Amino acid sequence: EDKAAVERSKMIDRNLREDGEKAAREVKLLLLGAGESGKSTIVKQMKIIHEAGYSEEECKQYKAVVYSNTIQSIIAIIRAMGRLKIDFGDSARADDARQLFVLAGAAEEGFMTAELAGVIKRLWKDSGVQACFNRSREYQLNDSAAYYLNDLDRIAQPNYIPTQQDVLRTRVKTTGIVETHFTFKDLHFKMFDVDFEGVTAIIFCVALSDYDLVEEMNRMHESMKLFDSICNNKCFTDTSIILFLNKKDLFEEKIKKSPLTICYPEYAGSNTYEEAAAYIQCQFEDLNKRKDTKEIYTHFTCATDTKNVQFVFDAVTDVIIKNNLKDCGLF
Ligand SMILES: Nc1nc2c(ncn2[C@@H]2O[C@H](COP(=O)(O)OP(=O)(O)O)[C@@H](O)[C@H]2O)c(=O)[nH]1
Ligand SMILES: [Cl-]
Ligand SMILES: [Cl-]
Ligand SMILES: [Cl-]
Repeated sequence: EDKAAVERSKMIDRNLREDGEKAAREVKLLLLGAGESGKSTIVKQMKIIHEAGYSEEECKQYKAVVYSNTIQSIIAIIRAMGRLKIDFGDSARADDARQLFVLAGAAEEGFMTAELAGVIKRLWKDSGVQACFNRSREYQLNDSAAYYLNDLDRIAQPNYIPTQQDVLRTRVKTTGIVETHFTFKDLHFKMFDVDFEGVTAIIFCVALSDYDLVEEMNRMHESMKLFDSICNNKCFTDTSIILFLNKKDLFEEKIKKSPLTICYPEYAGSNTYEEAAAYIQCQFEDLNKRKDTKEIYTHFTCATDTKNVQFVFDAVTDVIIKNNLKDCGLF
């Protein structure tokens, strides 16, 4: 954005400070959205992209988290089979299912051995297990279940070291409000992941692939309600409201087989990625009560995709530079 460079070059407030050219222009960014919408993943991406990121030794720290998530995923599927009354493809997998629970049951924390890897591999290749997997909207299953289970052989190797993508795919139970700092285009970002005064911008995350998920309340509806409060809150009048319609990769896969009408019974468009995503975007943007005063800046994201997040965050920063710089202090 040549317009961004020009816009920021119009500022003169550094001149009022003795060492103004060395001062830090600060941007305060609130990262919001329902649980599992992708907030932590965006935080990790900011570290990877703008701060070098996740070194091998750092990645190693996530090994047992990867194991934990993998064990949780397969157990979720196996348990759901009993509830949905889905039989194993090969009755022999029943012994493996039992063994899964024996091994997870006796251990202290996530782990992986050859024996466990074999049990999980055989379960995951079984046709009943796959049929239950494909009905995951009917229970609660980690988004990254397939990612880890399909790569089990690599993850189970004795000298396994998690990759960045392995780390980005983890589900980690975070609580409270976490602040991270990073500098990009010479802006000093202060990012708060809320699981606020002077907020320059809000990035609001939505899991697109929640549309067909729940117990007796639709997860997308809840995200809408939450965006509604936020977008029209008086405190955020001058705040740039950025909307990340996230998990577009998972959404693209689901929409082929699971109709949007599950979420919006009135939807009468085609069940294609293009029409259904557009419709969701319109549903969210329509919650904006001040359409003549405030614009929503919407992006379709895959938060685990570093190149996608770098591209999007670049566009978001140019919007901030063009609209909000005058409200950003020097420190
Ligand atoms: N496939 C896919 N997985 C994602 C995406 N965004 C987040 N995830 C995964 O979804 C899970 C929940 O994301 P997380 O960042 O922890 O959500 P948070 O509760 O808002 O902090 C994690 O396992 C992430 O790796 C996405 O765009 N695509
Ligand atoms: Cl069973
Ligand atoms: Cl072993
Ligand atoms: Cl991209």
